Amino acid sequence: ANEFRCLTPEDAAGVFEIEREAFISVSGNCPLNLDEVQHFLTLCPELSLGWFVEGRLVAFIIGSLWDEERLTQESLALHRPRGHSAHLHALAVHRSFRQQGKGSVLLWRYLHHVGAQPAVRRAVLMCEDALVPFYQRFGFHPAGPCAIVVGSLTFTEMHCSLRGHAAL
Repeated sequence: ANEFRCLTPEDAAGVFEIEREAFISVSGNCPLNLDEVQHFLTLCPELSLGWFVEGRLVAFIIGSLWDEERLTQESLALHRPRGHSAHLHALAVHRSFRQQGKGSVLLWRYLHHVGAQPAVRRAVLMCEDALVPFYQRFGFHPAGPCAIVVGSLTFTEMHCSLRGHAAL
């Protein structure tokens, strides 16, 4: 099979009860799902999207809504219901399906999925300088400052308008 649907607490639980799965095309910044994201599948499963092959979860993205122009340390673990931005918290490519383009395919679909919601006017995320060029492939642009620090690392804040005048 091959399905793309939102995640459930069950799914999350299924991910935690096994070994370990890859981060999006980056070493060092290995996958951190350590509950900082699990609660999102309770507060807002609509902002998650998993890729299932014959039922098996091969990749997923977990997000939440942000209601401010810029990201803050607290935003990274918050969900503001009446918010207009899809804050990406984790992009994972499971069972090592690395280098198969699955990360981009999922992301392309995720932005389209969340962009379909009338209130979600844009996607927002934090990322290591190394991954900046990557996120730019999907419409993201470096917003600027945003002094968020996961660990000790200084991340670049990325924004992606989901609303655009289609002409070509």
